[PDB]
Amino acid sequence: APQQINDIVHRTITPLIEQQKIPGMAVAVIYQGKPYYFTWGYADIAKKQPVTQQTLFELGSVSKTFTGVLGGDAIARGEIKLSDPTTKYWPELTAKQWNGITLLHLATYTAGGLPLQVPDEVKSSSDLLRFYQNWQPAWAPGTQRLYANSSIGLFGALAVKPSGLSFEQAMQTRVFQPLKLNHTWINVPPAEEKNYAWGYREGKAVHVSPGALDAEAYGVKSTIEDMARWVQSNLKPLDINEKTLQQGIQLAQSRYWQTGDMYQGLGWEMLDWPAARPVKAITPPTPAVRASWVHKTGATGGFGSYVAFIPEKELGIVMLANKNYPNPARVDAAWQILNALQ
Repeated sequence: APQQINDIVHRTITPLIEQQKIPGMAVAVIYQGKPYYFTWGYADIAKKQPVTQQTLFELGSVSKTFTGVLGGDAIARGEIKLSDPTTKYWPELTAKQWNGITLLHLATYTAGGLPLQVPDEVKSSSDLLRFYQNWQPAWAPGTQRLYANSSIGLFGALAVKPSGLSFEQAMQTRVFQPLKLNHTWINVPPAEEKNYAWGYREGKAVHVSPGALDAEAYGVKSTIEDMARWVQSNLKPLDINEKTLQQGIQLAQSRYWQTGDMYQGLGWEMLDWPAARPVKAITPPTPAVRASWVHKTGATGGFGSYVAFIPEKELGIVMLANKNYPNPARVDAAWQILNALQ
């Protein structure tokens, strides 16, 4: 790799790994459309397995960018519309609070305060229906943003109903395969277990536990190579052959709401380049802006991830670690690296 990239990355990440006591890490920098990989440490401390370009990390909430793009693809296929009421896809949602709550609200966390997590008690299909029927919003839809897994998670489950495919099957078929993300999974197959890093929480090895709507909100596991590919796809959707996927990617980066300096897309969040929050509606949504800092932070009990890219510079970065460490430290490192190469 160019010495400039090699230098800025190592000088930035080595100290980071030291200060945060991160067991293992993988980083990919996309510079002018080409990826450069870097790895440090262990994927498995006890078995002394090193982190490699083939190691699988839990992406946590970064998984929402996939859900957002799959949703955008379904819109491009004409299978759903973001302006559609939630009940059009789940007739059983008869409780009055759902009137006026659309797929856009679910996808962008503006439904009126859906909770961050789906309760652990919710297992079956009926348990989930009950959870949403009994939920009482604190606000009218489209007025406040409250980041939530139960919100985008529902959007994901409903967005694939018309296709008749399960969520995982729709993701594999419409997103993973076409983009050649052959090492990205919702459920890690026994064949890939040798590459599945352990997460570490308080020194204990851990893997994300199963939960309702986990696939849609925080369940994708991927390698640094596939994530770099995911970033290249999102940097240049126009280079994607599948028409609906190309549009779906563009749709996920459109600006639907503004809260301060941040704009909410579908999964992705953006800021111009270079916690209940009231939001201003962008009417109509602004189509993906090239001069943006597009990003998403993610975590699980044992992992921490970050993705950020700047379309107009053909520049991007992906950071995957098997320790959930402070978001500001992630963003700080990412900014040092991209600013330097910017």
